[PDB]
Amino acid sequence: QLSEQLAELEKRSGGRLGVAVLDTATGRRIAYRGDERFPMCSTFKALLAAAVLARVDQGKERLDRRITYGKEDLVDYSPVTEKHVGDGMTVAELCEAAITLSDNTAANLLLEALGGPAALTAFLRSIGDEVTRLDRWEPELNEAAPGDPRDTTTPAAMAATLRTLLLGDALSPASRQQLVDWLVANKTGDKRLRAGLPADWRVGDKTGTGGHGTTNDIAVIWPPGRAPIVVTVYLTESQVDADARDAVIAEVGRLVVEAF
Repeated sequence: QLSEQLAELEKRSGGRLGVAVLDTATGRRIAYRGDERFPMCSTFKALLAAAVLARVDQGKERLDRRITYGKEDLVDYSPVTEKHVGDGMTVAELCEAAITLSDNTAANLLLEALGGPAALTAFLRSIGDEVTRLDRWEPELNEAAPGDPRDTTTPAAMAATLRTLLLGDALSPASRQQLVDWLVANKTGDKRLRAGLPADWRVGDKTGTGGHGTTNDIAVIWPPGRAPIVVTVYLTESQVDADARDAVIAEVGRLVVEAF
């Protein structure tokens, strides 16, 4: 039934909609275009922060290490990093900026510390994700051209990878909890999945927005009294306006509430 409702929603969206719902209470998975590729845009930043924390767990990085940079490093939409060209920022501060405000420069600085898009992709392969790929830096990775496999995931692969990192044991308990805290404190997602959920549901999410009418949101959700549910939502090639695309993702949130 959720599957059939998602197909009707896709018609309303004017584009191509991909959704995966992974219920950790039961291991049940629901998907719509779950194995098709979609542009990640800034949803990749959640994976990026995870890869940095994996290095912290191994003793190869420190949360309090300070990274310095200049005006020449700034790309557009850098609300936090632009305020600190003078003093630099710690690794923790960059993770938080990248997740909670989608700071683009913070993402590039963290990517450079990792070894670049190829290093992030290699980390994903090492944890069993054979599908997701990062190829470019900010801001070009948000092009979101139809038929281009660069910088894409599938809704099912992204949901499995999030489950492993956020809820499994690939990260240490301190790293998992810190990453979840950053997602819960996200400031950019109020009009998307969150708009479709009751106030008492705990939700951590990361949005993405890009070219060709692309609007995404990935989330881990704890309904009251329950084990959590991972939801990934990718919408692209959409011909309705940006506010209507947000409303589409909020309606996916409402469908999930009805279903669980």
